[PDB]
Formats: sequence, C-alpha cells, structure tokens
Amino acid sequence: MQLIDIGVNLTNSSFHDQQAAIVERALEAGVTQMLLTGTSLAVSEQALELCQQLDASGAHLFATAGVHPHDAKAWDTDSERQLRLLLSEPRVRAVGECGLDFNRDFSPRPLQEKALEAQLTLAAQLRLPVFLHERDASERLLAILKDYRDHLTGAVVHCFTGEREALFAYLDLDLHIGITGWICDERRGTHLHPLVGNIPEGRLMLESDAPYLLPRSLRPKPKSGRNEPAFLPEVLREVALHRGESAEHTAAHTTATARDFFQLPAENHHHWSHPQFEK
Ligand SMILES: [Zn+2]
Repeated sequence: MQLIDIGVNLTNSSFHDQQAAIVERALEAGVTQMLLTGTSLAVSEQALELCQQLDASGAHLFATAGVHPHDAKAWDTDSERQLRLLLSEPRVRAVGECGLDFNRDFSPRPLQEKALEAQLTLAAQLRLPVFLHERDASERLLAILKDYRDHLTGAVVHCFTGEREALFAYLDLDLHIGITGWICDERRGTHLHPLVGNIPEGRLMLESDAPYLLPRSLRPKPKSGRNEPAFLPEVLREVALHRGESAEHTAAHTTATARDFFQLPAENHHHWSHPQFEK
C-alpha cells in the first residue's frame, strides 16, 4: 500500500531540522514519494536543497517552486527570472504552490492576481503542471484559469475544502483535486463526505500539508500537534470509506494519478527516527 503525499511543507521551522526522521517515518509507513511544497522563492530553494540533502538518488523527494498568494506581495522584477531557472531543475516537478487566498488577504488582491498570472504563464511555457491554493476565491480563480487552462498540461486544486458547486466547476475545467486531513475534521470537513466520491479516479490525489491539518481522528496524537507525512494513511482511510472503495484501491489509483501528474519514476525500522513524546 504505497501512497504519495503531494504536498509536504517539510522546510517548516516547526520541524526543527528533524526532516530526516520525518522522511524515515513516512517511508516506513509506505508513503514512498513526497512533493515538498515551495511557497516563496526562498522556501522553494530550501525545498529543493532538502531533496538533494536527504535523497541523492531522486527516488523519493521532489519539489515544487512558486510563490504562495500570502506571499504574492514579495513578487518582484527578478521573480520571473529566478523562478524560471528553479523550475528547470529536474527535481522540481510543478509550479506552485500558487493561487488566491481572499480569506486571509495577507497580500493585496491585485498583487495576488498578478503573481498567479505570471506563474500560470511560466507553467504554460515550460509545460509543467500547476499546484493551486484557493480560499474564498473560487469565482476569481475560475475566471483567471479560463484563459490559461487550454495551455496547461494540468493543474490540481490542492487541499480542496469548498462546496459542491465549486467542486463541479473545477472538475468541469478538467482540474485534479487534492484531499487532506481536513476530511477527518468533524467540525468543518463533514461536507466533503458526500463530495469525495464525485472526483473521478485519475483526478484524485492525497496530501498531508504537514505540519498543518493533523487528522483529528488520529491516535496516538503527537503532543506537538504537528502533522507529518507518515499520518497520511489516516487520510486514506477516511477518503476510501466515503468513496466506498477499499483502502488498497484508493491508495493504488491516487498513487498512479500522482505519478502521472508529477512525472515520477516507478517503484524501486530505526529507533533514532521514532523519538517518543517529541517537542
Ligand atoms: Zn495551500
């Protein structure tokens, strides 16, 4: 039962340089490949450097490069050029995380749109798929994508949390959908239960978004409250259940989808990497 975690924020400070153990626990749990998410030029560089530092063969760790809407305001005159270079690294497999977040509004909206469009333009010219974030902005995101979609090899709406109409609109644009532990959240994720089954096989992928979105049904829960990619099987369990399919079958098809979407290569216990009650 191999799984692929399409979005790990493995450079996060909150991991306090314990990425090696985190990766070891993931592999041991059968999460055999992971996409390390870039959220700014600096964090995209660090994500790539982590792939290089931890995984010399290029079998397990890959990166995305992009600028997140929270950080769109840092998009500047040298951004396009630096990102184009980073994207041409072979371990870098997608453009993103990029998109729109009108809930937080941590960058002005026009600056968000500007950064998004420049990244979609790069994705189109470089023939790389897009890793999208959207929150309270489905209407703007759909309008923007309309002019790009025909020119993209593909795009995923990562960590989809919205309602039926938004889902079907994304599906109608032929977008992939990524599902996280938000689905295990009894307070805000139950509305996904009737929806996950509408995502065709071949368009559904899974992701932890670690350290965020620790599945609320997990046990034992880490005292830190940090999510990690080894907890992805709890997401698989819940997604399989509401799709009415075996865990083995959901695992198989999401993994095949992710391999294709990111162009990943085919397949082929330690005590130090399982500290108990870690800070
Ligand atoms: Zn996101």
